[PDB]
Amino acid sequence: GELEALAKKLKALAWKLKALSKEPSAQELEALAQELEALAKKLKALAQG
Amino acid sequence: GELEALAKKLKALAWKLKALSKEPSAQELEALAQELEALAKKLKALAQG
Repeated sequence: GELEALAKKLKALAWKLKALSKEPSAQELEALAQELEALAKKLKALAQG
Repeated sequence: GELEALAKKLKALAWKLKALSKEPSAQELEALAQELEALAKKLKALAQG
């Protein structure tokens, strides 16, 4: 369900980070970092719900 | 480098979440949520560094 969709976004983000590791800079990294934090907040809400 | 190692942990976490979506419960989910937050904090530090 919604967790299946979130696992997809997390697999997409791991791929962003694999690419980022060959083309790094602060902006993109702190960008992906905040993407993970948003997904973690959604997961937390599903845990509470 | 260290970013290559982190991309590996993120691909591992996406796999945890894919499995979790068929066997969910609050503990494990809030567990994985805090795992993402720790990885995001490491990424942020690399961005700053």
